[PDB]
Amino acid sequence: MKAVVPTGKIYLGSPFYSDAQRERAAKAKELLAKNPSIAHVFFPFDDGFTDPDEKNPEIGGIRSMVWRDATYQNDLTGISNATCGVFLYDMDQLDDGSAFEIGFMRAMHKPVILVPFTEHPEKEKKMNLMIAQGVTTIIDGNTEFEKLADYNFNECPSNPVRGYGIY
Amino acid sequence: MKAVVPTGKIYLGSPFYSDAQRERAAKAKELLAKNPSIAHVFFPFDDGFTDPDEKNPEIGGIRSMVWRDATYQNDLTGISNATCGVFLYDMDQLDDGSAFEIGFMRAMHKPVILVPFTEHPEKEKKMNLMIAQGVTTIIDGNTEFEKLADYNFNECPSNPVRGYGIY
Amino acid sequence: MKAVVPTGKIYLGSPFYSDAQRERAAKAKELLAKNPSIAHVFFPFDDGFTDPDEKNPEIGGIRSMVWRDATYQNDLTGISNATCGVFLYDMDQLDDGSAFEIGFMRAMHKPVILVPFTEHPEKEKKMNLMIAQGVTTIIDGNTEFEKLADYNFNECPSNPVRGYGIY
Amino acid sequence: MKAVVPTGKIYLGSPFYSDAQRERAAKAKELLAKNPSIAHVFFPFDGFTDPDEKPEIGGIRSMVWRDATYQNDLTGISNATCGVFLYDMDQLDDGSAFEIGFMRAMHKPVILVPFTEHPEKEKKMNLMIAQGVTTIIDGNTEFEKLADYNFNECPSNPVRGYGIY
Amino acid sequence: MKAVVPTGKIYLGSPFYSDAQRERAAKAKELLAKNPSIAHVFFPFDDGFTDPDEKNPEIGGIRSMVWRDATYQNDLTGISNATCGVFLYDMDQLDDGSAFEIGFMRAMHKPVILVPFTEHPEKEKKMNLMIAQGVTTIIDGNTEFEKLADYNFNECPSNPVRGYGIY
Amino acid sequence: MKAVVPTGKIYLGSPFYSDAQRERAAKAKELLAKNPSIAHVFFPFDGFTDPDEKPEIGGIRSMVWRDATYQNDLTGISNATCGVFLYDMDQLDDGSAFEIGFMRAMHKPVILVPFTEHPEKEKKMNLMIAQGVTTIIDGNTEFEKLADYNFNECPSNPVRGYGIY
Ligand SMILES: Nc1ncnc2c1ncn2[C@H]1C[C@H](O)[C@@H](CO)O1
Ligand SMILES: Nc1ncnc2c1ncn2[C@H]1C[C@H](O)[C@@H](CO)O1
Ligand SMILES: Nc1ncnc2c1ncn2[C@H]1C[C@H](O)[C@@H](CO)O1
Ligand SMILES: Nc1ncnc2c1ncn2[C@H]1C[C@H](O)[C@@H](CO)O1
Ligand SMILES: Nc1ncnc2c1ncn2[C@H]1C[C@H](O)[C@@H](CO)O1
Ligand SMILES: Nc1ncnc2c1ncn2[C@H]1C[C@H](O)[C@@H](CO)O1
Repeated sequence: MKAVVPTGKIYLGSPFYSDAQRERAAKAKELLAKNPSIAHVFFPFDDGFTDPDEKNPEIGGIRSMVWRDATYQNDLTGISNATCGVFLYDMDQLDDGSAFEIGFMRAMHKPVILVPFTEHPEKEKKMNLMIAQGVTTIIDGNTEFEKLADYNFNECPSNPVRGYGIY
Repeated sequence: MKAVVPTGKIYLGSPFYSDAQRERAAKAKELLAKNPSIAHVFFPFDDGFTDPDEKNPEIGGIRSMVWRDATYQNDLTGISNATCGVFLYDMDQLDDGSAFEIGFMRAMHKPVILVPFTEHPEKEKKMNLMIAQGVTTIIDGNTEFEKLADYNFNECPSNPVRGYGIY
Repeated sequence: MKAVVPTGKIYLGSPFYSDAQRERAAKAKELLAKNPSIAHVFFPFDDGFTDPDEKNPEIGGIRSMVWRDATYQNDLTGISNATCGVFLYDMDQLDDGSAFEIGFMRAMHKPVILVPFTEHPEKEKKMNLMIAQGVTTIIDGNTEFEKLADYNFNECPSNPVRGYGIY
Repeated sequence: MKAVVPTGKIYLGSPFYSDAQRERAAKAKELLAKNPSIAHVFFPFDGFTDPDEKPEIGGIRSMVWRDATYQNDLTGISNATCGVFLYDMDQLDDGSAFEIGFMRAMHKPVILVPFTEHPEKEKKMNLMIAQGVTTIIDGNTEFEKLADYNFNECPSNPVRGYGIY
Repeated sequence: MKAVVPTGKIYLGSPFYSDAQRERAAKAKELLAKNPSIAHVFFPFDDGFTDPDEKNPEIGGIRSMVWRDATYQNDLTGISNATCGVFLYDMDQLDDGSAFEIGFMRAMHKPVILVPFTEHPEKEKKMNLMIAQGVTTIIDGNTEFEKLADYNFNECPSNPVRGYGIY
Repeated sequence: MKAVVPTGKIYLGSPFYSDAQRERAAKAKELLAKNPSIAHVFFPFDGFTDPDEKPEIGGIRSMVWRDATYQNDLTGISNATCGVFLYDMDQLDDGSAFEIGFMRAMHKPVILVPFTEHPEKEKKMNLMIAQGVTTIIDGNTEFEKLADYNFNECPSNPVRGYGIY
């Protein structure tokens, strides 16, 4: 039913560093910030943990166990606090980090909104079975990205993946 | 202690095929609506999923796998987002769907408010052990229905089932 | 693939107040006993807890909180130790204890084998959505009871519920 | 990242026996009460009454009271988004430890707020508590950080500087 | 029912370093090794992880994050693999590590066997509510230590804590 | 610590598309088959048949087949005590990653067995995989360790030497 106050706590999962992926993330935030059902949105790449005991932090380099633990935990905490996950899923360059989080969230029985993106719309539509079945709601990033703004995150109505070939 | 904002998110479980069951649900919603500790209430039968590929869907009839998965997931999603469960539990015609849900919620360690209803208030009081022990708070539907309007859903104070024979 | 040793640990859930229910349980045990994939089977009604402080305990009567907690925990313990659930599910007199258990087990992501029994094989086939979608494998009790003797409990191959109307 | 509404739901776990512990809990509540990221705080000692219990604190309690009270706490843990533990380093509270392990098994964040009146002793911590806790806020030197900590996201802060037994 | 092969996988939780505590642990192993229902016993202090990148490992000293992570995980893994936990619980010098594991295991719905030990049998019998309620079976270390040898770990029958004052 | 009977129940997760992947899975099975600590190994590709599916691999599959097959895998994960993932570092398999995250959320141990045919590229790993996995066994240089690894206790071996993106 209608919520008395915003209840949606979003874990915004998404790959980063890549030009198009950052743009998607940025646009996702705007859209979500426009959603009245959202009480909070957590994006893993926003703020980060700084290990004072880490000389020259190499983004993409080895990285200390403390930073790794703290960063990984910040994400698990976001997943823990969240009521649902929204994943800007790159269908051209699959991100195992995001896939990991999708699996983790489904094991917690939390709803997962898949927002698939492809720069090759002409190519065959295929999806790993685990993603196609694990995801509870799909919102095409290429055609329905805007929906993230209207989607009722207080209840996260499901929408099973369909139309994708499965290997 | 006193909450700054309503935090109770209720998964209102209930059978919904008899007139009496739906009337209780209606009444439950009204009472819950008057509780200042509630941020949101989810009732499984309020919306529903529509499978476009499902021709002439009938209730009680063979449903498409897609509709089944979508609908079942909407309930698990409601359970996941909820902080507690409130079950309008029909003691005369046991509902296995509600029982399944109570079990699911308890496995998740979530408090479960049982609200038993019987059209035979004078008959023997017996309850299955799993329900009697599984529920954390009991509010008699026959004589205490109305406290749903005042119960503190921010903390869901416990009230063990007592006075029922166990078989 | 082929297991070096039986690994299937079955939580055999079942009502156990009618003669027909206990006869199915008896039969189920015998069949399960012949399955080489089974390492262990737990039946909730086999042993039992005795509360010394409980004077003249009667079945269906008011039981001590200690007995209730001990007995309920023995079942949750059985569910925890089990790799899968096998429910001799009475379709004529729905058992909420079994339903609660099926829900509990599924919340734990454990496979659940439903073995439906009805004294009216010719009547309508209807099942609650939560049970129909919650169970992972269905083995008709009326006509396929005996495959419990051969089912591979090391892997519990899935067999979705189909052919039942959903209400 | 900025919350539209406070979402932090705190389970304030803590021993409530010595006067010192009672004082810490009192302060914590006051401090948490000023944190704008908190929507609710649950303190287990703010109880259930067994109408059939003819009862002495520390005495034999009825199983009903025991069940109801234990559940009230698990319920608080279930509803909570994170745990804040006024952790007595001098008189170890196994109840609090239990709850910490419980919360972590649920993958929830745990903010450890240790207290020690014996600075003279080597700062040591059980491995399980050291690795289980996700954020540490020294109760003797950083107690006040509870009024500002962002419980909407519970930023991690691994335990360090503590010898592990 | 009777298991076809040993099914009990024990997570043997216990404090260490202390003279009496090591002795208890040593005796526990002997007793358990004599139990036909046990398939495996994991004791956290037996073998350990060696961090090649750890200069002079100080047992009780700071210790690297890698060692801490690996060691902590070895314990969580033992808890994960185990079907039940057996805790040699020191009532004189409370161990929060053990209490942590008890809470962790109960959250996973696994049975927990408490084996309390005290060197001051004359002192008041008291137990924290969380331990007294969380534990599913108590076997007095001081009087029934031997039972660990007969206890059926394939089913872990419960035995609620009683007789202990609760603060 | 010595098991009375093998208790290791392995969920052998892995892509099964390229011939190289098919070869690795084939070897892994053979290797695991010699490990005395293993009681059972589950390989998802060893399938369900939808009698109502009139079916092409890679094509649109019926929802029944999808559900049954996906569940067969979750069932394998549920029954498993640990996961062994023939992790293709060249062509990332999101299915395997999903399963790894799923298993860790269940607190189960995950043995990562990475494979790369491009040693020339900087050994890098997504943080989630690097921190999620509990034990790593290089598939290109330690593949054989699978026949000796003690799956009864799955000893930890944190991921190191991998740049984290
Ligand atoms: N370095 C990192 N800092 C924070 N979060 C990270 C990092 N690497 C992976 N993740 C998680 C969050 C994304 O949803 C997904 C990106 O692959 O997995
Ligand atoms: N057809 C259905 N649509 C939506 N929810 C349903 C359905 N059947 C069962 N349920 C769940 C929700 C109720 O709490 C309870 C009713 O038995 O179990
Ligand atoms: N009195 C009882 N003793 C032991 N187990 C019991 C009891 N009542 C319900 N159960 C559980 C086990 C069955 O699978 C199912 C029977 O309804 O729920
Ligand atoms: N008597 C009690 N009433 C309510 N909660 C209690 C009690 N004893 C222990 N606890 C729980 C809550 C604390 O966080 C911690 C205190 O040891 O464990
Ligand atoms: N240093 C350690 N190595 C291995 N396991 C450890 C360590 N410290 C605590 N534990 C866990 C296991 C015990 O059951 C309990 C002892 O407090 O908590
Ligand atoms: N078509 C399929 N049949 C069975 N299992 C499958 C399928 N696709 C993905 N999986 C799961 C199992 C693998 O570990 C991993 C392969 O990507 O994810």
